[PDB]
Amino acid sequence: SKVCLVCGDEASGCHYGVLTCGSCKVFFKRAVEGQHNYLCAGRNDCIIDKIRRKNCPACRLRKCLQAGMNLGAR
Amino acid sequence: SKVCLVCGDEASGCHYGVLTCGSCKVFFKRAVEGQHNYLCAGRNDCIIDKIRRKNCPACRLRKCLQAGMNLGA
DNA sequence: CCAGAACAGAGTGTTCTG
DNA sequence: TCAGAACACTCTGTTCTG
Ligand SMILES: [Zn+2]
Ligand SMILES: [Zn+2]
Ligand SMILES: [Zn+2]
Ligand SMILES: [Zn+2]
Repeated sequence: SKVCLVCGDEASGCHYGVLTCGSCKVFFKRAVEGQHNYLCAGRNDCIIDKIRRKNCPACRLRKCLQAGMNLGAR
Repeated sequence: SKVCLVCGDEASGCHYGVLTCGSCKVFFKRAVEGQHNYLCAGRNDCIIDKIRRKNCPACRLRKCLQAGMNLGA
């Protein structure tokens, strides 16, 4: 059974280039195209799992990017 | 004017014993009375300010309590 | 002035569709 | 196969009332 490379939850398939859960899929699209105040309250090392993924959108987006998510050819 | 001792925002008065903004007032009553599953994603030192106070309710609650907030006062 | 109620929003996560 | 739309919810924050 397949696991999200970002938050560890159960993954539906490959989204924006990366094996991810549905919530990480849509969070990534929204973060890149949106305007948000995202600032880590930590050390930019926050644990991102299902229970805590809402805690630090800044670390979550970082994980999306470092995993290689992208919206396609520029 | 005066600053919230929890998140640093603009303080609306003395709530539950501590100089506090309005958001932190109701966050605290909800946190102490209800049931949540707050879990720190960090090292339990998270920065609590207006920009980030939503990030870590657990660190926020610890900070409210360390400041001396209580539903009795 | 302050506590609690009432009211409203941000951000999130799911179901549905082709 | 995966991307997008759009509703429903959770926690949150502000205005209102006593
Ligand atoms: Zn995920
Ligand atoms: Zn973080
Ligand atoms: Zn505050
Ligand atoms: Zn924390």
